[PDB]
Amino acid sequence: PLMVKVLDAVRGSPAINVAVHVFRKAADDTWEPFASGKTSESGELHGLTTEEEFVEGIYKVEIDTKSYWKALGISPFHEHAEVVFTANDSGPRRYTIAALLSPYSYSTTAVVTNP
Amino acid sequence: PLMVKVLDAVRGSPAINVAVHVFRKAADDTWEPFASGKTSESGELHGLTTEEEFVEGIYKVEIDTKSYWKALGISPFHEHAEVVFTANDSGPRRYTIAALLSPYSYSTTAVVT
Amino acid sequence: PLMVKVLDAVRGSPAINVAVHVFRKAADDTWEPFASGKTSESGELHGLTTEEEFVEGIYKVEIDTKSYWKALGISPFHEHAEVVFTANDSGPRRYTIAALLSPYSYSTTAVVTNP
Amino acid sequence: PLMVKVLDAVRGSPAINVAVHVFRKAADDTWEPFASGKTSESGELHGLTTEEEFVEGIYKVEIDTKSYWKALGISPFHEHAEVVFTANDSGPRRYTIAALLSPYSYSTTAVVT
Ligand SMILES: Nc1cc(Cl)cc(Cl)c1
Repeated sequence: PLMVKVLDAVRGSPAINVAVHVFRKAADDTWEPFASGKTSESGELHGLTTEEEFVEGIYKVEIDTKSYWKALGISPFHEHAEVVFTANDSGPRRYTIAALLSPYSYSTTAVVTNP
Repeated sequence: PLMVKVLDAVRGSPAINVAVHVFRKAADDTWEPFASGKTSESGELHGLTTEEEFVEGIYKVEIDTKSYWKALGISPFHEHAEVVFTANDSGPRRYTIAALLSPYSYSTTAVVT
Repeated sequence: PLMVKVLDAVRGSPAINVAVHVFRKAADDTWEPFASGKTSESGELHGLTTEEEFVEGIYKVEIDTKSYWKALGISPFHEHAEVVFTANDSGPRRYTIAALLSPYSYSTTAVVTNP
Repeated sequence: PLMVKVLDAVRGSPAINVAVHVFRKAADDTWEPFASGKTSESGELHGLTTEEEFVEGIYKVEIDTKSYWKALGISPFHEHAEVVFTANDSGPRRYTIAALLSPYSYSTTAVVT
């Protein structure tokens, strides 16, 4: 139900080995760690959760873009790219969170499908 | 030293009356809110800080995109758009944070001079 | 070797049934029709060419974004989204041309892989 | 009535000295070039046309992105970025064509007032 895809707009390639941390907001308001992983050679990260665990809630996906650029010798603008959204408010959906990275810019898009 | 500009990709216009909150990261790793405003008729927000107060640090700019889309009667995906950056790491700079908004996508860019 | 993917940034979905026309620039400078098709239910168009036909050259991918919006009742800004690029200049590559559509904006990205 | 603004997503700056050519579609479906310029130190190009000459029609704005990246020593994907639009269909408007450039990606947006 949740996939993250990261692309590099400088090289026109997948952004490989990008760390991603996902959090869910608890009923106390705090950000509870929910899942993490790193992007594969295709720039994708699958397997973060399951339909049953991925309940309604407010989720945050934090993509460690700074470390990605630093490893390429670049000092980028952003510390990270953070995507915050309410999920499954009108029933279960599949979410693809895509990010397109440049040193001084990022774009993010959600593709939401009803399986 | 800090300006925010917001555009609406649906209407082809400045995004007017968008709330923007700015925070500085505190020593305890919490976000200390210290400036806010809303975008003008040109989609711009000026006057958030001054040269003397805008010292090196990590800053967060939160743009209340959800409220903007709700006011237009359009279903949005994100809660907000957040920009987090280390400022002034090599000297004081002028920063323009530009955001281009769609209901299920946004982009943000920094123009640093 | 050539795939086109189109997404709708208003609904967070694939842009389905989008017409795409591909042209190649001839040695006379004119744009020669090369391939066409329409995006599937996943927003993707595959099967446009083959490794052997997709020689070095300058290609244009024209995505009929206006008709897509018009069918949704919208009068968009752009007539189309046109992506023009030199292909295979340093040997055969696979190209994914992605476009992200809004009524008054579009983004386009190339992912280029070496198989 | 027509301004072009170009930003560089790699450097976090205006894209300076970028060539821009504007064309109007002719009755024979050919593109008739009629204005050009290059972006200023602020990434902007003003003064392309006037209210009287900018009549309804289909216009193309071609931004020479390839030359810009070559001048920076960066390998680019696209030949150029092209924006094609019908102008003034509902009255005269002011158009700002904004482009945000990366070597393998670009976005373009219209701000129409
Ligand atoms: N001014 C501006 C233009 C585009 Cl096309 C994208 C972004 Cl983030 C800003």
